[PDB]
Amino acid sequence: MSIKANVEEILEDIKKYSPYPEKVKLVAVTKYSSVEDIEKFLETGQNICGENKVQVIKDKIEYFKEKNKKIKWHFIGNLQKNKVKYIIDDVDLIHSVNKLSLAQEINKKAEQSSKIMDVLLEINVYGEESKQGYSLDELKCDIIELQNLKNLNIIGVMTMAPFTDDEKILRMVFSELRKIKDELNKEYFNNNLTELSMGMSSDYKIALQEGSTFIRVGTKIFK
Repeated sequence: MSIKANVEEILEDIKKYSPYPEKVKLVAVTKYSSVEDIEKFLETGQNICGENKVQVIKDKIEYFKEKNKKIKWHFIGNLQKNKVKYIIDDVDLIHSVNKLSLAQEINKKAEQSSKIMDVLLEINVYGEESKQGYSLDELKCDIIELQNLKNLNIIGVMTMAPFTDDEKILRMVFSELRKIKDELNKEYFNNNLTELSMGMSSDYKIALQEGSTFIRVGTKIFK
């Protein structure tokens, strides 16, 4: 296998399936990859790397600083409020803002570092009892408090569909998140929401067709 060839194939899929290929970013999911394999990914010409554990990304960030390698770090896992301090200075995008108290902690830490953190709002579109994302009603209730957090830059929304082969269910999930973004863009964000983070290795071609701008692909790149 060839990491370069795998990345190349995904970029071809982006051109083939996205309604707007120029907006789509590949997020390499590096949560199970050694720093040697990540370095191999960087050598493809891509450098967006997504991790889901705070301790793991913390140590990888320090490693690639010392190796003087340029990486756009995305945090795509569950973020505990008291762990925000460990990533606030080095992560470029937090995908998983699922509640107001977390957004408020991110805002407070960003302000202390004199920066604005880009975030996505995580929305539980399919209604799974392993709930972490927003319901739509909860988000609507939070919206103005959220928009007043001046050291957050809310640029989009995120979901994770359950694993399934049913293409109809996947399209329903992905299209529902797109509809939510479009609605939020009319009613509250004045079109400032530009991103849709959805889709992983087994379903990203569907997610691309439904308008995904961040596909979080692990196995298809590295395995």
